[PDB]
Order: sequence, then C-alpha cells, then structure tokens
Amino acid sequence: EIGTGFPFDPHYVEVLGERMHYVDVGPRDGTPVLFLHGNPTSSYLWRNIIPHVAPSHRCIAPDLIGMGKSDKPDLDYFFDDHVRYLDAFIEALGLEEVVLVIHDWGSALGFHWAKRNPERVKGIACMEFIRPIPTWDEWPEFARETFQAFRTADVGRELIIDQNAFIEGALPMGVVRPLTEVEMDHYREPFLKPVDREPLWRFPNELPIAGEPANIVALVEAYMNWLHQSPVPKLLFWGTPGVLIPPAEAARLAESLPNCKTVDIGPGLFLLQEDNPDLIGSEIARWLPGLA
Ligand SMILES: CCOc1c(C)cc(C)cc1CNc1nnn[nH]1
Repeated sequence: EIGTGFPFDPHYVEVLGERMHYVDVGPRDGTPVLFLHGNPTSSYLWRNIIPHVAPSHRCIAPDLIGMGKSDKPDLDYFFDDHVRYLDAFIEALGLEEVVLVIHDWGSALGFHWAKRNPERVKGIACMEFIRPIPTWDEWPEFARETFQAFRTADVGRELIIDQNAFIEGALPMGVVRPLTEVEMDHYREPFLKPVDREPLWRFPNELPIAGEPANIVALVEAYMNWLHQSPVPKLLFWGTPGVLIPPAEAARLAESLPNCKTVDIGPGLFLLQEDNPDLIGSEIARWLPGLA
C-alpha cells in the first residue's frame, strides 16, 4: 500500500557536459519545491511524497550526478563534486526562489546551498540530516562496525564496490518495514556494475565522524551555525528510534532552531520516506501555504 511505482516522465538537462535526470511535475511556473535525495537513493525516494505537493506546486527532483538515471562521469564523487553539479543544475533550470525538501547528503547539499543563497530559500523541510558526529561512541552500535569498515580504503571498497554492500545491506537495514523486491530493484538499478559504485563508497567516507574528513566537518559546522541563526521556516520530520536524528536530538532542535515545527512520523530509521510517506507528504502540503 506504499506505492512501488514511479509514474513520472523523465526529464534531462545538460549540466557541465553531463545529462542529469529529474522529475518535473505540477504547475509549470511559480515557486518550486526542490527535492534532494541522499545516499544511496535517487528521486525514487520521493515518489510517494511528490503527489501530495504537486497539486499546488511545481515539484523538481533531480538524481544527483552519478546516481539514479543521471550520467556517470569518471569523478571522485567527493561531496564537493556533488555541490558543483547541483549548483549548476539549479542554474540550468534558471530556478530563483525555492522551497527545499531534503534528506541525508541531500540535506548537506540543501543546507550548504541555502547558507550560500539565503535570500532564495522560502522554507526547508528536512529529515535524518547530516550533523557532525563527535565520536564513534554516538554512532548506533547496530551499524557501528559496518560503517567503520565502510570507511577504509581496503575492506570498505571490497564491501561497497565489489560486494554492493551499501545497496544489498545498509539500504534495507535503514528502513523499518521490509522493502519489496520491486523497490529494491529500482534502487539497485543505477549500481548493477561494480564500476558504477564509486559514489556509494566515497559518500560514507565523507561523513563528519570524529573530526574527519576535516573539510566536511568545518563545512557542516558552518551550515549548522547558519541554521541556528536563520529565521527560515523549518519542518523537521523524525522517527523512532531514528538513526541520524534520534527523538532526543529532534526535541533539542525544536528549541534551538528558530521557526522550527517538528513532526513525529512513528517508527523510523534512516529512510523515513519508506516508512510513512503519507504523513510526510500531507504535512508538507499543510505547511506550504503558510510560507507565501
Ligand atoms: C546507522 C547507519 O545509518 C544508515 C543506514 C542504517 C542505512 C543507510 C542506507 C545509510 C545510513 C547512513 N547514511 C549515510 N552513510 N553514508 N551517506 N549517508
């Protein structure tokens, strides 16, 4: 009863010499809602959320470079590669003011973009977003050994690239209900060839955990500082027990982030969109009219 289909016409735009695929539905003009997915997903992640928003608002949901149906350039796929390509995607569409609905590395992208263009963002809805993790102590045990293994050049690449462990292992573990084979196949699709799994490996290696990578730590601290100061309307979805944003961190953020409404989505881990897309979509639709 959670839709497995992806009923959106493909759109492609030429960005820095590569084609990037994106969803584009709703009204053809006006403030768009920009959906940014993270690892190891694609615009597919928003398939059940978009239909709640698209009646009233243009919806745009790109596949990040090297992911989903986007082209696969021979890049190192650092977070900085993702920044360059998303910045260029936004301009290629000539987007002006936007609302962001962001998740995971998409949240790192969203917040980083919002910090650099504060006058162009009308609101931010986020869930399970990237914040600095001071120590492995704070990383949930059930996945601690796994992610520490991910974050090596030898064992980590063997797991993620050669064994597709991020897709076959971490993905379904990040969802409370069991993903169906049909859903898994949509998610496996961009990564059928081991060669195409570079971004899947570099991404966990970019997580700001115990002060490394230093450049990502400083960058994520900068947008966290910007968030605690910014009057931008915020909608924060959180699950129980959650992974990146546990119930107690949500509660704190509700107080320390200005203009921040929170929504309890019930049981949830990493991919909150795969556990309760109905409430996330409906709560976004309810939130939008209050923006403008
Ligand atoms: C407990 C670990 O949580 C995760 C779980 C449980 C599943 C997935 C797919 C991802 C993560 C982590 N998020 C992530 N790793 N690299 N880029 N984003």
